[PDB]
Amino acid sequence: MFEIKKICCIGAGYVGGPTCSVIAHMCPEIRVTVVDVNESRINAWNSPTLPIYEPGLKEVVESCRGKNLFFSTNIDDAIKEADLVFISVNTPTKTYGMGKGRAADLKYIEACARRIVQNSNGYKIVTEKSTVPVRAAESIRRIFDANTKPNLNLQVLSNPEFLAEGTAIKDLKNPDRVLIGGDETPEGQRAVQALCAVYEHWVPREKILTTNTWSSELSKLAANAFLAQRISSINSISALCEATGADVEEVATAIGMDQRIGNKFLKASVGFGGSCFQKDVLNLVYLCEALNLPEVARYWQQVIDMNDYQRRRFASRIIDSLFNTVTDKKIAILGFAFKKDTGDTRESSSIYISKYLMDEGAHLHIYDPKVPREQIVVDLSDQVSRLVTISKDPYEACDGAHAVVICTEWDMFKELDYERIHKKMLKPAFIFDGRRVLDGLHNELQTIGFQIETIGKKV
Amino acid sequence: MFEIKKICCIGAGYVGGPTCSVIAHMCPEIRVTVVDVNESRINAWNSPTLPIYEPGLKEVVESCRGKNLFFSTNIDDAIKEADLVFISVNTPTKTYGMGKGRAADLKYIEACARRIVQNSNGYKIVTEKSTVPVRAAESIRRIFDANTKPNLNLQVLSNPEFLAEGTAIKDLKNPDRVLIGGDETPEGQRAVQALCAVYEHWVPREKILTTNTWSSELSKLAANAFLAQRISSINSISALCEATGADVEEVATAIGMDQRIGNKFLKASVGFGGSCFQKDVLNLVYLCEALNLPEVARYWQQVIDMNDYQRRRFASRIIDSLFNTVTDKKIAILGFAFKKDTGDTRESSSIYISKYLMDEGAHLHIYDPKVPREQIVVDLSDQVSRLVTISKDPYEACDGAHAVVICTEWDMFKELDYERIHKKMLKPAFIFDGRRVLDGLHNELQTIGFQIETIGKKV
Amino acid sequence: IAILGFAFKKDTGDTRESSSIYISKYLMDEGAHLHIYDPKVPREQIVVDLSDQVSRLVTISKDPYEACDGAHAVVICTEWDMFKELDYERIHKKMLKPAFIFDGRRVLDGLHNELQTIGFQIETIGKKV
Ligand SMILES: NC(=O)C1=CN([C@@H]2O[C@H](COP(=O)(O)OP(=O)(O)OC[C@H]3O[C@@H](n4cnc5c(N)ncnc54)[C@H](O)[C@@H]3O)[C@@H](O)[C@H]2O)C=CC1
Ligand SMILES: NC(=O)C1=CN([C@@H]2O[C@H](COP(=O)(O)OP(=O)(O)OC[C@H]3O[C@@H](n4cnc5c(N)ncnc54)[C@H](O)[C@@H]3O)[C@@H](O)[C@H]2O)C=CC1
Ligand SMILES: O=c1ccn([C@@H]2O[C@H](COP(=O)(O)OP(=O)(O)O[C@H]3OC[C@@H](O)[C@H](O)[C@H]3O)[C@@H](O)[C@H]2O)c(=O)[nH]1
Ligand SMILES: O=c1ccn([C@@H]2O[C@H](COP(=O)(O)OP(=O)(O)O[C@H]3OC[C@@H](O)[C@H](O)[C@H]3O)[C@@H](O)[C@H]2O)c(=O)[nH]1
Repeated sequence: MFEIKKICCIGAGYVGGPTCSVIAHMCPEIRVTVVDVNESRINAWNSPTLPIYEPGLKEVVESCRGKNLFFSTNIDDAIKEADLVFISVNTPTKTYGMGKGRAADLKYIEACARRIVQNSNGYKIVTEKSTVPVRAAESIRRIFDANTKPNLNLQVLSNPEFLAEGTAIKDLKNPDRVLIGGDETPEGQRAVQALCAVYEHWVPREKILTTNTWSSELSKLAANAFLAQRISSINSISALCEATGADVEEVATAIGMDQRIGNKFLKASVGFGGSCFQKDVLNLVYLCEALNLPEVARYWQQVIDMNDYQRRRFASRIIDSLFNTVTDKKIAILGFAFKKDTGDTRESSSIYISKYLMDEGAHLHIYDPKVPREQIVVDLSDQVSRLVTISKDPYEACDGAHAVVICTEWDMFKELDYERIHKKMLKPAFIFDGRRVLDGLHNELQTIGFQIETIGKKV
Repeated sequence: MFEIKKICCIGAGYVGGPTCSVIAHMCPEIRVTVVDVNESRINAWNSPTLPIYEPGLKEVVESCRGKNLFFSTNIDDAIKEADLVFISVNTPTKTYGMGKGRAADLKYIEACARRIVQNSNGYKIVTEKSTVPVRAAESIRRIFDANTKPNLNLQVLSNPEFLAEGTAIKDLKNPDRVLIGGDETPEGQRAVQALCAVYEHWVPREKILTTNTWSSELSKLAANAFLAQRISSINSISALCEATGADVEEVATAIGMDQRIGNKFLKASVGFGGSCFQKDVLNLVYLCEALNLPEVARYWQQVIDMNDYQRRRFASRIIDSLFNTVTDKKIAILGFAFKKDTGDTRESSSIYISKYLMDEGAHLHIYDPKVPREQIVVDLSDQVSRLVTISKDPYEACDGAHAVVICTEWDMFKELDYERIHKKMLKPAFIFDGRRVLDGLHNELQTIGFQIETIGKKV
Repeated sequence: IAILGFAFKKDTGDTRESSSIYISKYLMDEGAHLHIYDPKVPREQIVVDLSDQVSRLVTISKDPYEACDGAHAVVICTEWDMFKELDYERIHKKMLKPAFIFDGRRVLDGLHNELQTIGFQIETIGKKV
């Protein structure tokens, strides 16, 4: 019966932007307009310097911008003439009220739903696409159900996004699965079927899963948690390794070869970050508490607690090696993004390690090859003026530093000329490898004269 | 240049038996003698009725018993003339003292190590092969180090077993990996190398991992924990599903298609059993406490707690549907083994569900197509005489039963003639599917007139 | 396991609150077969002090050498001067290996190398580990 010719996506961020760019590149006969309230963000999408760093994104966007892909601040007209409307906005964590610091704030999703009613007539498909959807489908539906025009027929779908930042293009093109939730009604099926059509342009039919909206959202919450759990589990083992002279990377390989366990996501680290994982577990915990499932609640909470412990442990290892005093000591922080190949800092372990060292009065010199320097400044908030310097390049940061702390797995960090760094560092020269990037360069670094300490090997 | 011609394995159980049988079948030029103190177990190994049920085991044993595979009670002479000695004995959980209910008792491992010293001269390789090795290598080594003859040279290796009961043959032949731990010394490497040689007869060289003994044992502890954790995680989700009208199997598929998560071991169930998992986690927890890592300890403990909760919940679901009273009510228990395709009941969720129902005064009629009936009796201990009947076949068990409770995923349970059962059950007729075996037969069973309740779903 | 010394200090027969009672009970909860020697504590007192579980695990030794015969470890709880004197080569020959001495009183200070030469694994309060 129905074919999607015009698509509108509200929210031009790390989800909405790339996911739409790819849709446009795969569906040249579809008009894709991505809208936002943030003007300078949209402007940047239209510039040759994109607002987010993501490998292969400049290439995908340029290939079809001004053709079938558009970025505009004109939300109203895009919703008005669109067949499908994506909601890909952020649901920040509530800072006050019940759920403070824990439950997600649906205020922006709601604002979108309202603004869609006000600007729509006829048939439209409204699809919620977030990285961690929390009761989102249901809250849109209740706004639509109450603000009913005649001849207005709005279908609500859930379509969670599985992309991982830094590899968004690769992931969007060859996704592991696509998950679409819709109502179990005649009208619901037709809307689901229509969205599959979009995806079927480049995704195999048996890689597309269709279900009801709630089962869809729950799947994503759980999926995210399982992922987060693996990192926390291996990090836990990393503490055990340091305590008993084993090596987590080795133990990891051995764990990983069980085809029932899989060998991905066992890379122990200073702790997981990003806007997905921590927020997702917290919401799952909160949900369980509200449903009167305290046993489940406290089970998943452990993922967060382990992660917190992982960070705090690594921090006090640095503070220890410096004889529990770092007042007016130059420390280099290499890497601020929550992972490699992005500029995103949301929830980066870097932020936390940094703050711990700041509470010790360390003079921090921070370098990251892609994170905007204003962003580093915002993230560490006064006390910032006295202690923080954003370095132009890594060598400035390490010049006269007592210690070098690696927090993000940027490939460029294996490359640095380490003899040069050692010459101009204060002795004893410490490298703290929170990412396991300097594995294999181990002897060399000791030969040069480094005292070299890494996560999950030899406390 | 060393070559292993004679092998002796102390312990002829679910580990030692099958793992040696397969060694003999793959290495026809090696003499493999499996010894035990239990006489009627050895006798049964030599009979046409083997002491343990395991698919394909009869075929493997018969093909090379008397030719190169021997089962004998004569421990002393087997040790005396062997090049390699396996220790594959049980380490039961301490019932008293520090570690009560938690830490493993190394008493039998020690008895073996002593008995080996007393019966050995020259060069021998001693290899510890257990399903969950706890400080086993180290304890053997301290006995050998102190009881030193001249010309006696005993090498200690760790070689954890990854097989899963019910698929031991398939697993032993195509293992995911083989893990060997030996000392990082000239003498150590030679012994490790010698053991690889045995395995290289049928296992690709790049599927064999070599390391130090401790790193090896820790790997197995961790690996086992990760496995157990998946089951508990999905089980936790199953409670969430039941509370919100989603379906865990569906959710599971969606989680499972993430190639980073893998799709194995997401089969929600009434709770994991067997002699590996619970015992492994407890020892890991205990080890962490002792190493002053409480944060890690309490992280892994959650796996056990969730599992306990999973069982308790399912139990009181049955008691609930029967209006909180089961005094003098006939309930059929289908399945008693901890999993399908074995006779083993060690830690079977069936034991626990059964006891919960016994404390309610239920008359239980238990059927399992492979569990010896004496074993069921031992496992439920007096109160047994008054309440328990071991049924000859499933239909006896369901005759006049208020409810049928499925605890083990035996394939034969989908086959049963369910109209027949429903005719002779008291109404309302309840089926409780703790294994998800009756998925797909859902309407049929409702048509027939069953009230059908299953894990991860709601009525 | 051999327990040498049961009196709460040397040169008395008094056991009231002796650390020996406590060490012994901890080792009993582990199911150790205890052979207890004290040159001045009435045998009956030892029996009262460890209270059934006593019958199965406790033996009051006539002299120290009986106690250490076939023992895995020797535990010294009371600073009786006579304990420095014992013929330790004799004890080690008839102990199960590895032979442990646990010096809870610091009486074997100075005899340290000798005991290691003989082949003991020797651990004491306040040293090493
Ligand atoms: N914002 C936060 O602090 C957090 C958000 N999350 C979640 O994780 C996922 C990440 O999504 P991103 O694309 O990375 O977020 P984002 O913040 O990078 O991009 C969202 C864009 O939506 C725009 N927007 C918000 N409300 C709007 C409205 N009412 N009308 C028009 N535009 C609007 C914002 O201005 C922003 O440019 C989200 O889908 C959300 O589920 C999780 C934790 C924290
Ligand atoms: N038995 C229990 O209750 C528990 C055992 N475990 C663990 O499960 C793992 C799997 O091993 P299985 O083959 O399933 O156990 P098993 O008990 O089925 O086989 C071990 C065999 O070793 C024999 N044996 C024991 N001590 C011996 C000795 N000192 N000398 C000679 N023979 C001796 C026993 O007679 C027994 O038949 C074990 O390696 C152990 O780590 C964990 C928790 C509980
Ligand atoms: O093995 C690992 C993997 C990841 N991490 C760290 O944990 C964080 C997780 O980042 P991811 O690589 O999972 O990617 P993202 O956080 O950008 O996206 C993640 O949530 C959004 C979902 O769409 C993706 O399915 C999920 O992977 C990063 O800091 C990463 O470096 C580890 O410390 N160890
Ligand atoms: O999805 C699952 C998988 C497994 N399980 C349960 O977990 C228990 C053990 O299952 P397994 O397949 O692991 O059988 P085992 O316990 O004998 O083997 C396990 O322990 C020993 C190790 O060598 C093996 O690698 C490990 O699989 C059973 O109760 C099984 O039903 C689930 O409940 N759900």
